[PDB]
Amino acid sequence: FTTVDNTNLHTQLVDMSMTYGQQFGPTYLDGADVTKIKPHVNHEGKTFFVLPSDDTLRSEAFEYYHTLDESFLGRYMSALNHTKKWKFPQVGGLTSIKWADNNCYLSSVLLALQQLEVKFNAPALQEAYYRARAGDAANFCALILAYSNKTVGELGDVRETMTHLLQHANLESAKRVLNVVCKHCGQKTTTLTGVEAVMYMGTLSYDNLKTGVSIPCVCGRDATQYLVQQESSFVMMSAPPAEYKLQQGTFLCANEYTGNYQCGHYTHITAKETLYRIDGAHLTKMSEYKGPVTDVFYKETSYTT
Ligand SMILES: C[C@H](c1cccc2ccccc12)N1CCC(C(=O)NCc2ccc(F)cc2)CC1
Ligand SMILES: [Zn+2]
Repeated sequence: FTTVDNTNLHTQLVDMSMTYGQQFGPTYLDGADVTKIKPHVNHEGKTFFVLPSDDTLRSEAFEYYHTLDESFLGRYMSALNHTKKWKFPQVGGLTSIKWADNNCYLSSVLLALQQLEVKFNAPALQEAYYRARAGDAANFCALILAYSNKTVGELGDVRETMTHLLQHANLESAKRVLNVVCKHCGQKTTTLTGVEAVMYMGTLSYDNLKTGVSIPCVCGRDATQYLVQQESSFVMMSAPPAEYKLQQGTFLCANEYTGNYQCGHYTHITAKETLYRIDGAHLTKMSEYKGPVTDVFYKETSYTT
């Protein structure tokens, strides 16, 4: 029994002589890489993981994971070896992660997804996510790491991570139209789809984007950008961390980042009855917040001006 998706098993008969690596190529088993080891006296009838050695495992790996990256399953396994050892407490109603291995940023990603009307197209993601929502999150965390080419123990950036993951999200009907202006110039309409329809870097305030947001121009004096139309279930506003005040009823959730670029700490802020700050296993409550915020999520259905 080999498998690359844990859904389709492929019965195989083993030889005393060689190691799995010999007969199967790169191999695994319950995380325990068993590539260069031989058959047992007990656990035959075992399901093994394997590299798409052949046209059919390749095809099943792709349909499940929606990736052609030959290194993916290996990196995924390695991460799973650590994440399956993580704790995943329910905090303010949501699955979150006990701090370990600089998993901060994954903790914020996971808490924020649980609040967005979002679906994944890769079956591995859809499934792993459903289980994470029920508090079984190791696979899902290890998939996040693998899909964004990070390893356990690195600190990571939440915005970059969402970038990789939302590429695998159902954005197929998301649309964003922005008007651009230059009062020593004319007026340019732009339409954005996929990830950039929901993800904006340059201000934390969705209103600001509605009423116009500025930056140094390309002809003499500054140019403006404003939102003429939005279609999606949410939007994510990001900016380098800056002192910013979050009020109840104004936003859905947010991330704070304290530190510098190289090293620092994320916590997650969500507004229910009141504002909550989730710091892995830890929860605190507050009526209002002013701190270094870097991502703010807003709820949406259809906006037009
Ligand atoms: C939110 C924050 C951020 C985003 C954009 C601009 C920023 C400017 C200053 C400080 C943080 C900024 N992020 C910056 C990168 C952080 C990170 O992954 N650090 C690990 C690392 C370690 C060594 C490096 F040389 C560079 C990065 C994770 C979060
Ligand atoms: Zn101009």
